[PDB]
Amino acid sequence: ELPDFFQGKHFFLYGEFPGDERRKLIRYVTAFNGELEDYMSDRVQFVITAQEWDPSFEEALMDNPSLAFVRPRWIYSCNEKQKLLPHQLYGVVPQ
Amino acid sequence: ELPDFFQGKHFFLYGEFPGDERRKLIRYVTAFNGELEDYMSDRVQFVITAQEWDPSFEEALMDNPSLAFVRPRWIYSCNEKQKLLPHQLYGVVPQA
Repeated sequence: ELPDFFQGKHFFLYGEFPGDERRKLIRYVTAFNGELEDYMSDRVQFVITAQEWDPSFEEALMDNPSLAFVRPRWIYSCNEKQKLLPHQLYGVVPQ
Repeated sequence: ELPDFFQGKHFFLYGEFPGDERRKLIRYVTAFNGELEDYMSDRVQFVITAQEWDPSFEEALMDNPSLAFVRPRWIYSCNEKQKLLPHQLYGVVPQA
């Protein structure tokens, strides 16, 4: 049956995604009981982005210290393993 | 009085640091009421490293999901600003 290891986690897909990769990311997050937000807020816990570190990311953190910025490969890898993998292995950082 | 914005936070300095950087990192963590762990454990919350991502980091995460891996510049920057800055601004991730 369908796994739900994303349960209780709020996602926000940020920026541009090629093709319909946004559609497939929405599907995997939804399938595993994650919750997608239409707008960025303090209720967001994971920002999924294919773009590199944005000056706005630091602004979002000043109100949401627990916020995590992760690559789309985290969602895929969680699907490959059918298991919640650490977001730290796919994080986005200012370099 | 001494500031204590590192209070309740457990650090672990991983790997080699050049010269005496390890001692000054220990100094700033200790001065601001942080606590160093001599070895990795469930108690560790922040792994400070200047080197590449280690294969052991992943195994530490499977028992400790909240683990954060940060660069030494985070310790300096919090000293420069005299305030706890977000670790995400100096985070470390696997490469290549």
